[PDB]
This record gives sequence, structure tokens and C-alpha cells, in this order.
Amino acid sequence: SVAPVAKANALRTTSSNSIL
Amino acid sequence: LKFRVNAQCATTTAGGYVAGFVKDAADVLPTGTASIPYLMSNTGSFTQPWWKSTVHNVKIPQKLFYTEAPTRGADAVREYCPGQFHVLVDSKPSQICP
Amino acid sequence: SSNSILLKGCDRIVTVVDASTYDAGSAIVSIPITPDIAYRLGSTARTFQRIKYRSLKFRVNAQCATTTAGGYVAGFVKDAADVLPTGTASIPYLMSNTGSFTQPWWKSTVHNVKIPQKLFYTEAPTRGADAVREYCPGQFHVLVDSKPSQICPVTVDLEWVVELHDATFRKESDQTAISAIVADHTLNVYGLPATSNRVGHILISPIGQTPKDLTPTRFATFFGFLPDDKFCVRIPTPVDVVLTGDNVYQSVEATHIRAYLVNGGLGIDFHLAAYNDTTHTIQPIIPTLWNVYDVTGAVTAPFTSAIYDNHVWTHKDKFVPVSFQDEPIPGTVFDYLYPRSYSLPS
Amino acid sequence: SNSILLKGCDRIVTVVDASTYDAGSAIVSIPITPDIAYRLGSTARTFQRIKYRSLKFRVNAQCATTTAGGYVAGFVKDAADVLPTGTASIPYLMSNTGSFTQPWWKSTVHNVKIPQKLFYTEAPTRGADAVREYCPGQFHVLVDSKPSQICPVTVDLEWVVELHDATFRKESDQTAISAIVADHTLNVYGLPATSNRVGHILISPIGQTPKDLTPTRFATFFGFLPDDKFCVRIPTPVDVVLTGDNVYQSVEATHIRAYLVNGGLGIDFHLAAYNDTTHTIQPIIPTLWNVYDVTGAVTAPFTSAIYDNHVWTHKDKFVPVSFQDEPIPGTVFDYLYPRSYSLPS
Amino acid sequence: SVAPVAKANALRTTSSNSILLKGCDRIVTVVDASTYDAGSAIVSIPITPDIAYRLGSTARTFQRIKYRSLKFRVNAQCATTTAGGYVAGFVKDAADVLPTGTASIPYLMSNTGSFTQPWWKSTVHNVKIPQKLFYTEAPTRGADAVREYCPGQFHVLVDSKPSQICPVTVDLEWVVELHDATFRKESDQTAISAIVADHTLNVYGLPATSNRVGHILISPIGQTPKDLTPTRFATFFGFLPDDKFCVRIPTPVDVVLTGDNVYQSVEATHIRAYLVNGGLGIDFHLAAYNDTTHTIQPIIPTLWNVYDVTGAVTAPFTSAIYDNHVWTHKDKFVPVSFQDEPIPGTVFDYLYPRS
Amino acid sequence: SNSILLKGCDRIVTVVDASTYDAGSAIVSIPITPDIAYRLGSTARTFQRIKYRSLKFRVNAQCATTTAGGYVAGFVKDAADVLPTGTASIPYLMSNTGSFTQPWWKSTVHNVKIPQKLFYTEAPTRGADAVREYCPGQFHVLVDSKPSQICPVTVDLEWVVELHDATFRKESDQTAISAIVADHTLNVYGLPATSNRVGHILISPIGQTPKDLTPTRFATFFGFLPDDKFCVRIPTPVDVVLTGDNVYQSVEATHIRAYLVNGGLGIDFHLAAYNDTTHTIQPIIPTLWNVYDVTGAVTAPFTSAIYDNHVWTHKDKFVPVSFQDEPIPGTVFDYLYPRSYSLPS
Amino acid sequence: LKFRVNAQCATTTAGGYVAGFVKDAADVLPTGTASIPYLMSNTGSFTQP
Ligand SMILES: [Ca+2]
Ligand SMILES: [Ca+2]
Ligand SMILES: [Ca+2]
Ligand SMILES: [Ca+2]
Ligand SMILES: [Ca+2]
Repeated sequence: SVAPVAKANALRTTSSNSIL
Repeated sequence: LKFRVNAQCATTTAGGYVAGFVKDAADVLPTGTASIPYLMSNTGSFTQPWWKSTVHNVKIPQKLFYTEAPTRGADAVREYCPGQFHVLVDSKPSQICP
Repeated sequence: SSNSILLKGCDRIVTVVDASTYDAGSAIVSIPITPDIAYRLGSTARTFQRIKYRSLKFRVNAQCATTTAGGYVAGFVKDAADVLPTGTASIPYLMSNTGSFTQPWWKSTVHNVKIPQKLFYTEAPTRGADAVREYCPGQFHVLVDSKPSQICPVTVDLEWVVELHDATFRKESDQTAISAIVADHTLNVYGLPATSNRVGHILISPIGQTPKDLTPTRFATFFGFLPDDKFCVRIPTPVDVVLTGDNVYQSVEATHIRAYLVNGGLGIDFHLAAYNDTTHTIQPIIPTLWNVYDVTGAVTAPFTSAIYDNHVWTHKDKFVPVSFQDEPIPGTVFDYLYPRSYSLPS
Repeated sequence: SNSILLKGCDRIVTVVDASTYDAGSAIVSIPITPDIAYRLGSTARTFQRIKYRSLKFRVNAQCATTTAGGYVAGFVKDAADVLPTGTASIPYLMSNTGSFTQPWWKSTVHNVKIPQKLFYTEAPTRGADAVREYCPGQFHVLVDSKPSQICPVTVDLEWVVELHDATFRKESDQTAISAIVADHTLNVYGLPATSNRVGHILISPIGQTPKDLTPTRFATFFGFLPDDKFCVRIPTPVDVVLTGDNVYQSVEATHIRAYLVNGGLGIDFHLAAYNDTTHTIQPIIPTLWNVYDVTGAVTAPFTSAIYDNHVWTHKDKFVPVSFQDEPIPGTVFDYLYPRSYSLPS
Repeated sequence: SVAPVAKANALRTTSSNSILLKGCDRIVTVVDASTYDAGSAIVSIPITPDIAYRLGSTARTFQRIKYRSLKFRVNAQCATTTAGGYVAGFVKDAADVLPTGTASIPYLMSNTGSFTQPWWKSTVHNVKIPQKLFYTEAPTRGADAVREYCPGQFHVLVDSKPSQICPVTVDLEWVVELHDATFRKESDQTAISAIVADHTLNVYGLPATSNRVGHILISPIGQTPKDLTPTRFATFFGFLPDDKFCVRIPTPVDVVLTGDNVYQSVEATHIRAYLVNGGLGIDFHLAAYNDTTHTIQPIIPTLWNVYDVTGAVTAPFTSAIYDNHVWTHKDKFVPVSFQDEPIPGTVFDYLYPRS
Repeated sequence: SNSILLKGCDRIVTVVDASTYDAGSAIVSIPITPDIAYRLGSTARTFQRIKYRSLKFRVNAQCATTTAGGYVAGFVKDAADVLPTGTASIPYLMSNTGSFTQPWWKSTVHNVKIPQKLFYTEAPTRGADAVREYCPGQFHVLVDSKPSQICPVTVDLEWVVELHDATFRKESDQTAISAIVADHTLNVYGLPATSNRVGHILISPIGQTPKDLTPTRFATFFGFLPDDKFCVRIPTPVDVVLTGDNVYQSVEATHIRAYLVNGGLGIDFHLAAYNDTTHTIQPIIPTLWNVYDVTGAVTAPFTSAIYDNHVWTHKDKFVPVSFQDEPIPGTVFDYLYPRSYSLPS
Repeated sequence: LKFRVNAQCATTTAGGYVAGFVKDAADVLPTGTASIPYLMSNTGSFTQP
């Protein structure tokens, strides 16, 4: 295993739902 | 519930963090550097270097909680809270880590 | 069934260490495997007699920066009683042991130890001699191969799985033993000059020759915790004291160092001491305050002067805290009354 | 090939009247080694190691259902473990896997699954006392609540073992002997120097004043009658200082020994040690203590002496040895200095 | 291809194998048993890899051993004109200590394989110890549990005192399994006792006006004690002393230093060898660790230094009184450095060639 | 039947900082004999001959990719061959069949196919030094280009061998010891005859004037502290001539020995040889040198003496022996005269 | 190779010897004081009056 300059916070798009 | 701990720093930054979830509202982590190994004995329990960001899913008991604390009568804390989430500083970051 | 379980869990075996402050070859982790090493494991293991370690996985969390050069050697020596050489030469010794490896300070690993499927006792034997081999499958180590340039925080966790067998409950009737936290100085007693006020008193003598009394913030820096007028300790080797008065003479082994109130109780100092048969308790051996029986049964304090033998104590010496009447003090009681900085292991 | 399989059965504890024990005290707490059963012992003394195939304890109490109270029994499977010595022993013992409670009128039999390990048959005479190697654990019978009337209790052991590695050893190396009564002590005083009473062993009833140790009292303290050649190794040595003209010498009193006085009519007891001159334990009376000078000649230059005060309780264990410091065996001791025959121990 | 901050040395866990060895070594050699009386044990060595050169060398590289076969060969060089005999045998318990000897013979004889023989005949013993897995070293930390690292001890008792010079030798022909690979430190030299039972070492302190009154002397149990010439030391111990011979005493001897207005008692814990007259001779004296010099020194009043409360060093002692003591062939002296460190075997062997 | 198959692994070289080596110099050049690995050594000392089934060298360098430069490693399969000792070593070594080059930040493992011959396990103590019989060749790690920053380097050896023919031998017969520094020398002068300084060993920093050899300097030259009984066999004997009234004698100085001066406060170092009179190595001071005459009587007839000038460099190998000329073992020497613990050698 | 060591010394002679074969032409033994246990480690070696 190799060490990077940096690892980036896992890209996660906030997702919601519509309600009644 | 999934907690996203982000730390936007380079692998040059030494040290790490410890995170996890205590599944009782009443419980109270010992307030020293001793908090860490206590928290670590709880079932969810990450340690990562400051440069490594995580996501932590937390299986929560499928009980119904009240949504607010009691304004009347006694403060039975376990009825409205499923427990605390913690992120502790194992070892101080060697440089600015946000 | 009962009388037998299978238990899994992950706990913290050892809390943070900065390897950047450790001489090459020294161990930053040197831990004998016993159930009490892990919070959850130790608690449940108390409720059984024998244990079998099915899997032990050491999670070594090395969080040194990816630039910081150098590495660590870590292994598991398979004998509780063995002891690595205090030197840089420990490392090639340890490398020779099975399952050993190096890895740079930034690289954490999860090393799996393969433990003999023998049943061990779960606790140190309360009766008899401390055969460490009976209850400990071995020691887990982490040595500093190449001392880190910069800060280098390192920790260890354990993934364990064990069988617990034969169900009892232990008191637990455990007791502590202290030694000095720091090694840059010693504490000692003096018998010369006979005239002095601090004769038989305990003093701290640094590398800097001159002895000095215990502030006791001085005591604090030697033992790692604060004193208390109820502090008493058993000495590894007794110290001869010679009481003498008007046509009377007695010899006494100073078996204890005790704290005692000084000049109207708003002060504390430390003196040599032994169990007094009259008082049925541990008192500081002071001529006028030392009482004794005579043939008739009467008690008297005829001693006017005393001659204490010189003696020094080091980091190496093992003290053991005991309530007056040398009654051993439980581990949790001592840790409360006399709290040291929280570390793991203890 | 040498090894054997021995069945048998043997009284472990002889009858006792439980109505005299307090609540919390044990009528039995006994580490299982072969030497407790007669038959088992006498054969296993001719073998080095042992496996306990089977153990069944028979607790008998021959009393009527009129007798109130009960007992608690069980087996702790670790030689090292030590039941808390209060009334607290009971609930601790009860948390162990075998754990009866019965009324005093109900007798039982208790089988004990023992780990199938090989134990040594004797404790180590050399090196450290790693107790777990020769004992699989203790058997206990505790007095939950004192019997309301005379209830006599016994314990038999049905046993089956395997024996291996052929040797032979004697019933004992040595014996240890403690006091029978607990409201007394033995004392040495040296404090009033001029007294002719210093150095001699005395009996103090803890409240009362101490008095000279006479055979009739000795009896009530130790459970047997002393004699001309009673001698004992004390557990902690006592310091002694002898002096004369141009002469001083420190001597550790390592024994209490009997010696005879006023022609041999009576006998008294004195601190004592081995005299390199005579190669015998002697009573350390300054005029009578002999030493070598550098030329090898023997003198007795001492005239004064200072004994350090010391005390001994029912907790102290004295070991009988002959003069010459040869520790005297159990069988032999019991023969020379007989006490009441109880069995356990 | 991309360049990292760093690449980590390929993780490789050292892996070894367990072996089965055969071999043989001289296990013990004695000279002149003759002085030893009936029941004395001229040989009783507890079996451990340490004892044999060759075994001990390999066993050093393993944590755990299993002695599948031990075969002992007892010889005695005593000519066929020597009367008397011996019993030899193996006791399968590291802890057992024999009766006194007078009666040890019939005990040893009850242990299987044990044989009785005249001095001028040899015996051979095939001992087996299957299915038992020992450590290869006495525990460093913790209590010394003899049974963990030792399968028994091998004895040779004098049955009838030999009439003439009767040196004895035991040779072991072993075959073992070794497991769990480690590497240990060299073996520290073990306790030493006399090679002769008709002599004692002695310290007399009594005639205080005497020149040699803290010294160690050798008394032929018959007559008056003599000074310890190196040649005598050798006849008693088996080797020649040197100027840094220091050895730990079995039980400490009390000593009392003194001068006007100054008193101090000193637990004498060693016998040092010091230099006698202007660095050409050598004598032996009671000794103790000196906190002033951080070394074990002979307890001579005028040369014994101590700290005082100020921290300063002073030599205020003018007279001194030594309690008498006696050492015998039955006593165990542990060779140590002037720092009370046990010296490793090979170093001892080099400083102290036997004979 | 005696023979075995041993697996293991062992540190060959302990960590070093490559950033301090020059280009062309080797951080390792090491002839493979069992005595370098601890585990391997300690077992193969109990066997006469050996086959190397497997050898894998692990070169570790725990540094960041920021560190410039690289290393070259490989194995020369002949014990006799000798890499040219310049920066030229590198391209020579590279022509051998195994031959890595890597940047300092890249650690490797190098397997080495070794001829399946049986080697002796030790060098010959008798007869000629036919080196090819006990060594299959040297392993080298050379500094191509000096590391731009601290790069710590180690070498482990994964090994698998067969061992045959059962014997036993000690870690060493003797040891050889050279200088630690290279900008100095040791000197003997006899040239200004009248000087009280002749014959004694001195330290000259090659440019500076020579000065008396004192413990503190001795330390910086040899890497350890001398003492009362430091003695050494020199590689080339030095001639010495003693004279008196009707008396002359030539004596080869075969040792440098320490002796003590001015009461024993300090110590100095002198040419020395074995004295047949006293059976000990002695410092060859005319008044103190004793000899036999034909009648067997011992005299010390010498009053003058002439020492021949000699020089010693960091290239000279001194061998420690006790007086009596018994060469002292490595383990023992290291114990008596401790230096910094490095591993290879 | 089969070696037969005899010694004419009569049964009244005390002392003994060790005999054995070292499978290396180059080995030289310890000094003797300690050669005995070395020689004894080489297989086939026997100690005898
Ligand atoms: Ca609400
Ligand atoms: Ca237990
Ligand atoms: Ca036994
Ligand atoms: Ca070991
Ligand atoms: Ca060879």
C-alpha cells in the first residue's frame, strides 16, 4: 500500500424525499 | 443514521480521531483522555488518521422516542434520546485539520 | 449451556504513545496478554476460571505522518515470562520470533496472532506463587526500529474471541504495587549526621547531589501521584533501626515508609516505619513516640535517640501500598485515592 | 506402563458437631491433594503425577428434621483461588458451578467434574510454590446458618484416579503447628534488661499480663504436652545481641527451644539458634553460648545479652525440628507429641 | 504511473519451523568424590537445555521443548582397586529434593531405571518423557516454577564412600522436539559450590584485635583455619580466582561499622576478592554493594564510604565487628559482577578454566 | 539422520542512516556464513556442514519519495571474488546476475538461487584458508547516489537450510579489532634513545605531532575504553634489543599491552612479549625483563633497550588475548570491552 | 571407518579419557581443559576409564 498527498472525503450528495 | 466525519487535510497531518455511538442516553463517557478507550469498547468504533474522512452507519434500536425532553415531571432522558455520538481527539493534529 | 461460553469483542489494549520520544530499540508497547487487559474481556473473564484464546488480532494504529521517516518492528513473543533485551539489539531478537515484521510509522497494520489452543487460567493466582506462565500465553510487542523525527502517535486495539470455561466469581481481591514514574532521580534515608533533624526521614536526591524534603509536589513527580497523610507503603527490603535510651536498647526493622502529620497537622512528611505491637498499627519509628512492652505487660516509651541505616531506593524498587496494619489496598481503591495520569495499560 | 487406575473411598473429614460452628465459618475447606485420603494417599505417594477421573463427596449429617439451619457446599476449580473469609464466603462459593444448599437433616452426594489434566501429587519442595500444578481446587462445606441442635457431620470421598511416573516419598517432609486457642499469645520480652525473665517464651492472654510458659499452659496453647527436647523453627527470626569484655556479637534467634532448669525438675522455653561450635540448636544464654575465634579455639566470652521483643499469634506456624535442625516428620511428630485425632489435616 | 508520498516495505511476517534434534553432551564432570560420605549426592543436576553445550545452543532459538528420550551414561575413573559404590537414577519431578542421603539411596532406588553399582562399574539409564511440553528457560519475570522448564533431575548418590580417587562423569544422549521460535540471551553462569566435602569456608570476627578478622578462611574440618591462597581456593572451588572474582552469599552476614559518634550496620551480601599488599597479591573478604561507589566493595571500615544528609561522602568508620559464619560444600554461591549482575556463562568459563 | 531442515528469518544488518554514506561505498558487503544470523548461527554452530536451500534478502528503506538517489544490490556467487573498492564497485556488482537498482524510498526483497553444494559452516582453523568451502558468496548493498535526506536502511534475511554432521563450536575462537577513526595512527618510536617516551604506544593524528595514548583517546581510536588488563597481539612483530654488562638479547615485541603507572592512578601502553620466566606477556622494560641463564637461574641483567619505530593504521587488525596469550572470545570481549551495538559483524 | 582404542594401563590405574571423531579436518579443539565436552558433542564420542 501507498500513501497519497491526500484522500478526499467520499463524495455524497445529500438526498431527501417529498412528503404528504 | 449515518454520520459523515470529514477532515479536509493532507496526509502530512499526524494524529487521529476516534468516533462511535453509545446506545444509551443516560450513559456518560468519562471526561478525561480515558474517554477514548471507553468509547472504543462500544460496538461502533472507528479510529482513523486525521487525513482519512469516514462515514459511520449506526444501527439504532427500533423504539419510538419522544422528540422533545419532558417539560413536566422528571427528566427520564432515555425516552427521547437513543444515545450520543462522539468524535474524540485521540492525538492532536500536527497541523490545521478542519 | 452454562459453565462455558464463546465471547467476541474489540477493546483498546493500549492508549496513545509518542514514539518520537523513545530511544531506538525501546518498546512502545510491551503487553502480556491476560483477560483483564481489555475492559469487556476482563469483566466477563472474572466470571470464569479458564480461558482459551481462539483468535487474537492486534490492531496497531500507527498515525505518524506519511513524510516522517523510520519504522517499527512488532511481534508476539510466545512466553509470558521472557523479557526482551533493553537495547537496540532487542529488535533483531524480536524479528527472529515468528510472525514478526517491520512497517513504516505511518502504516497501521492488523496483525493476527496464532495462539496455542491451551486453556489458561483467567487470573493471577491469589494463593501460591505467581507462575505467570499459567495464565498468560505471551507478550505482544512494538519496538522503535528507527526513532521518528517528528510526532508519532501510536495505539493498539484488540479484536478478540475466546472460550471461557468453569464458572466462578472472583472478589476481585486484587492489589497494586507502585514504583517510581521517573528515573532521573532516587529517594533515600540517611543515618548521618546523628545530630540532624532529617534522620530517618525520606528525601528525594536527584542526579544533583543534594537531598531535599518532599514538597510533596516533589513526591508527585517521583511516583506520579499526590500524597495523603493516610499514605503508607511496604518496602522491598527492611532497614535496620536502633532505638536506645536510658539503659535500654532495641533493634527494629523498618518495614514501611509512612506519611505522617508534621508540626500541628497542617504539614506532611515521610518517615521509616514498622508495625508497633503495642499500638497494633504502623507508626513512624521515632524514639519518643515508639512504645514497647516490658516483662510485666506495661507499655513505655523509654527511647531517646535512634540510629537509622542509610538506604536508597530507585525506579527499580517495587513499593506496595497498604493501609495501616499493612492491610493490602484494592486496585480500584488506590486508583481513586491516589490517581495517576490515565494510561493504558497500567 | 508403570501407571495404574485406582478406585477407592475414604473419610476426608471425621465427625464434628456443626452446632458449635458460627454462621459463615466452614466445617470444611480442603484443597484436593492425594495426601488427604488414607488409601489414596498411601498409593499415590508412590507416583509422581495424577489424574482425577472421578470425585464424589458425601456430606452426611445424621440429625432429625427438628434441626434448623442449613449448609452450603461446592467446589472451586482453581487451587490459587481463596474464598473470602467472612460470612461472605457462602454467596461467593454459591456462584461456583457445583453449589448445593440443604437443610442440616438432608445428607448429600456431590459429583465434581474435574479438568482432565495431570497434576503432580505433591507440592514442590524446590523452586516456587506454583500451587495450580498439584491441586485441582478446594472442596468446601460452609455453615449457612448454625444448626439448632447437635448435628454431627462427616465427609467421605468416593474417588477414582490414574497414577503415573513411579517414585516414592514420605508422609511428610516436615509439619507446621499453630496454636489451638486464639485468645492468647506467646511473647518474648527483653525490655527490662535486668530481669531474669528476658528471652524466655511466655504466655499472655491478650488482655491479662504475660506469665511463664509452663507445660500445663503449653498444652492449652498448642494442644499437646511439651518435653525435654521440644524444638521449633520460628517463622520470623528475632535479633539478639551478646556482649563481653572486648567482645560483641549479633545472633539471630531462629528457634524456640525447650531446656531444663533447677536440676531437671521443670523445663522452660527460650529463644534459640544453631551453635556452630556444638552443631546443635542452643538457648542463647550469654554465659552458655560458645564461638570460634580466628585461631579456631572455642571461647564463651559473653556475659550480657539483649533480646528484642516479639509476639506470636494463633496465626503463626511453628515447624518442629530436632536439634541439629532436622525437621521432624508428621507421622513421627504425632507419635512423639500426640494431639486429639481429627482427620482433615 | 503516479508517485506517492511513500511506499511501504512489503509486509512479511518472519516464519520458522519446529525441529526434532538428536545429540549428546557432557552433562557433568566431577573429581574425587572420595571426601563425600554415604548419602551425599555428588551429582544432582536438574535437566534443562542450559546444561548441555550443543542442546543449549539450539534450544536457545526456541521457546518450547519436548524431551522424547534421555539416555544417561555414568562413568567413574576410580580404578578397580577402589571400594564402595553408588546409586544413580532419574527423578521425574523437577521439584523433588531427596532425603538426606543417609536414606536417599532407597528413595532414589524406588524411581524407575535406578541402578546400584560399584564405583569401578558404569550405569546407563534410558528415560522417557512423552507428551509433555516444557519451556526452554526459567521464567525471567514471575515466580520460578521449576516444573514448567524442567522434566526431572538426575542424581548420583554415594552409596559407600569410595576408598580412593574417584572422579565421576555423566554424559547425556538426548533427542528432543523444539518449537515456537525465539532467540534468547546467553545463559548466566549458575550457582557454584565446593568440589570437596572435607573443608569449610569461614569468617570469624571474634578476636577484634586480629589482622585477618573479616576475611574468608578455609578450615579443614579437622584443624585450625588457614588463609585463602589461590591454590587453596582452587582445591576447594575447582578453579583459580582472579582480582575481580565476586560471588553472592547464600545468607547475608551482619557487620557493624563504627567510630566515635558514628554507627552503622551493614548486611554483608558477597564475598569479593580484593588486592592484598600494593597490588601484587589477592585476598577474600565479606562485601556489600556500596551506594557511594555503585559497586560491591569489601567492608573495611577505613575504606567504607557513606553519604550523609547533605549528600556528601565521608569515611568516618575506624573499627568494625563481623559476625562469625561458616560455609560448606552444601552452600550455593552465585557468581556476579561488582554490580551484582550475573555474569554470562561463556565469560565465566573464560575467566575460570576448571582445574 | 542427525541432519535437519531449519527455516527462520533474521536481521542481518541493523538500521543505519544511508544519508551519511558516500556514493560508491557499501552499506553492506557481507560474506554469507551462518554466523551472521542469530537464530541460524546458534543452531548451525552445532553442525559441521550446511546447504542453503533458500535465501531472500529484505532491503528496507523507510523514507519518503522526497529522498533522491538510489541503491544497488546483488549477490556475487564466489567467496573468493572481491568487488573493486571504489565507486566502480557498482557497475561490477551490476554485471552479476541478480542486480536490483531502486530509489531509496523503494524497499525490496531479493531471492538468490544458491548453488546446491554443501559448505562447511565455519572457516578452517587449521591449514590454509580455502574460503570457497564455507561461503557461497557475498551479498552487497551499495550506495549508487547518496540519499538526499535521512533514509534509514536495514537488511533481513529469510533463510532455509539443511544442516549435517553434528559437532559443537563457540561463537568465536578470537576476535579481530581495528580502529574506528581513520585520521589517526598508533605509533612506537625508539629513535631519540634518551627519551622516557620510547617503546610506549602513542596516538598521532596523521598531520599533528604524536601524543601519549590516554584512555579518553584510546576510546576515540578503538571505540571502547581500555583497562588494567588490555592486551593485544599485533599483526607484525616489532624488533627490540636489550643490553647490559656482558649481556645482549634480541626480543620480538609481539603484543601491545597495558600496564599501570605512578601507583596505579593512570595506565599506559607498551610493546610487549611473552616472558618465558613468568609465563605471561610483559611490557619489555629492560630493568623488568627476566631471563634464564644456562643454569636455570633467573636474572634481570638488562639496563638499556632499543625499540624499532613502527606505525599502525585503521587498516591494522589487532587481536585481543589475555596475558598467557589465550585469545579472548568475541562474546567475552564484547562483555569486557563494550562498543556500540551494530549488527553486521 | 572403525576405530579401536585400547590402553595397556592396568586396572589399578585411575583416571579416564574421551575418544571421538571430528568430521572436519580443519577443527582444532578447545584447549583440553574444555575440549572434553566439545569432543563429546561430536557423534560417536565416548567417555571411558
Ligand atoms: Ca413533546
Ligand atoms: Ca481462577
Ligand atoms: Ca513429587
Ligand atoms: Ca523461554
Ligand atoms: Ca567446523
